[PDB]
Amino acid sequence: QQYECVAEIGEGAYGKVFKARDLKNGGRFVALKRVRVQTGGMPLSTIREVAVLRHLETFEHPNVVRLFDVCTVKLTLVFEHVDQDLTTYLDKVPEPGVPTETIKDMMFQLLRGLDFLHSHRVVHRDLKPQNILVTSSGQIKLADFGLAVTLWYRAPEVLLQSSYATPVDLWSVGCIFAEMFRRKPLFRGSSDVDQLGKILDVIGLPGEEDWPRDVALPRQAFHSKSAQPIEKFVTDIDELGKDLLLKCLTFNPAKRISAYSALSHPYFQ
Ligand SMILES: CCN1CC2(C1)CN(c1ccc(Nc3ncc(F)c(-c4cnn5c4[C@H](C)CCCC5)n3)nc1)C2
Repeated sequence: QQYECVAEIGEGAYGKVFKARDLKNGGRFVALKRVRVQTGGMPLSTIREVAVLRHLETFEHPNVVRLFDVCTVKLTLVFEHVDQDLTTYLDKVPEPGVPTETIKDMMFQLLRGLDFLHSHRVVHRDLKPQNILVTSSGQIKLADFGLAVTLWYRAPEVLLQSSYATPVDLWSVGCIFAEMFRRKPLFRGSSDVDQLGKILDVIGLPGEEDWPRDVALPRQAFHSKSAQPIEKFVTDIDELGKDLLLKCLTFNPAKRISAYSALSHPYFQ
């Protein structure tokens, strides 16, 4: 065999990720993701999703994890190995937290890799610090995308089950943006209705025209009254970071800022 697994990195709905030894490339560390596929025979939606992943590899974007090899048997993906994710970085950073300019750089690399995905019509749909990898040199690399439970980073339209477009990932970016300063999740709910309730306690109840129609939860189901200043939960944030954070934490996904427009925000000057 060409690879040799040495440890398990994690398992879940994505599959099972292993830390492996690239026996034919000098023994470098790699990440093997095995995923079973119900053959009949392989589903066309899975074959098409792999072609998009190899096409996205041709660009070799620095803010997405590298795809080295693809093997078949039921489906093994060989990615470059990153030593830690975002949670491990936030847990190990000394006091009083992440440097202010380090947050700006990591948020910029996050938006670059996300804009690269949205430019090719790819929605991450599950952006969270657990799948945001931090290179030993400090680079941000996105992982676990393109292949089809914490609700703390779900967009309001996902909790309401209405729309699932690219603004879904920008809401998660806002939740991660606040967690940069807080080093603890901003909206930490225990259910679908609980997560949406703690969201509306901060950003306030949106207008009746902003609430999606033909959803189970109506606007009257929540009495969250008014909004609160964001600097109460996210201390040490500046004016430019506050304006960018609020444009990501917009209820209406149509009024939410895009990853492309977020790259040109005055916060990155
Ligand atoms: C406290 C103990 N916990 C175990 C853990 C902290 C070690 N900490 C971690 C994460 C990623 C990697 N390294 C890596 N390198 C390349 C990759 F491509 C991937 C990858 C690809 N897909 N996914 C992953 C990860 C398992 C993240 C979850 C989404 C699924 N991971 N090492 C360590 C998770």
